[PDB]
Amino acid sequence: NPELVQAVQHVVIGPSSLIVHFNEVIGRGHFGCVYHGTLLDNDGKKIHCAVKSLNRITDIGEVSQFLTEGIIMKDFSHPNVLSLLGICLRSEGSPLVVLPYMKHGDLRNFIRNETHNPTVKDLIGFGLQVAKGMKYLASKKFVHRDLAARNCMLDEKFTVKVADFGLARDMYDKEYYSVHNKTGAKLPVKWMALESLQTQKFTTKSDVWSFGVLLWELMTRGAPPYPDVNTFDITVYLLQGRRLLQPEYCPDPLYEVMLKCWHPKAEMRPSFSELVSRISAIFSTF
Ligand SMILES: Cc1ccc(Cl)c2c1NC(=O)/C2=N\NC(=O)[C@@H](C)c1ccc(O)cc1
Repeated sequence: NPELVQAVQHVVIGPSSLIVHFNEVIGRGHFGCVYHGTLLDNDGKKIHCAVKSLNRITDIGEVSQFLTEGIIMKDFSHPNVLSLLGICLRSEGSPLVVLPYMKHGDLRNFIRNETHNPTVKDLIGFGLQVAKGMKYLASKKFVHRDLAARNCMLDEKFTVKVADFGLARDMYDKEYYSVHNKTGAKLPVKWMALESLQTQKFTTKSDVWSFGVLLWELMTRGAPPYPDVNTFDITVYLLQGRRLLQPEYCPDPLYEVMLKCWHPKAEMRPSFSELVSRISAIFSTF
């Protein structure tokens, strides 16, 4: 599709401007791995970046669909949303997606790291950053569909970026994706809103549900949600009105925010704008 080529054409990176270190794997996805790279800017300067391979996507129809769904991220710009540096097209291999290097890695491993020992205040602050990132995406009518602590990254300044979307979308920790759902594909069922598990539909309001789970992850420092609930049972567990329990170090007002995020009626759940307001107030009491 020439319209797609055109869009891709806006962000193309020449092969001679990119050095990929294929022996330095940052992470592994289903479409390909992420590698350390260096991008040479027009000024000739060296920029450390992350290079996402899509080489496991060999079918031209699949490559086209993936690029089509993801290319819009080139129009996004917000401090709490992962940006796209560009796309390297080549004679052999699927396109390479080039992104800013995130020096501190994914949020979940960061808070699980026992030497870090983030405080309640630190954790709420990260959650606030995610809420602002999602408020921006939501304002662009963009539904993430896989929001979770594992899928947010931290840059050198400890700014949290919502990642794993658009051209950067993949499954980066397979342990938390199950085919026990209506679509039969690997999905993050324990982050999914009840109505998404039932109807297979995703909206900004189901992103709000996932954000609620992400908040729970933050306050438990990266504990796995519903560890004693089988993937077979997650739908009925929720239908019964049951929810994740309040974390020991989660303040009562923040747990109320979580519960609001998991209201059975999607329209009754807060917007991300509301969430930024409420969480900001809570944060500032610290
Ligand atoms: C749990 C986990 C393990 C490994 C990897 Cl690679 C990732 C996650 N979770 C992610 O979201 C993710 N990667 N997500 C991304 O957007 C990719 C494109 C990316 C990776 C490293 C960068 O410095 C910059 C961007």
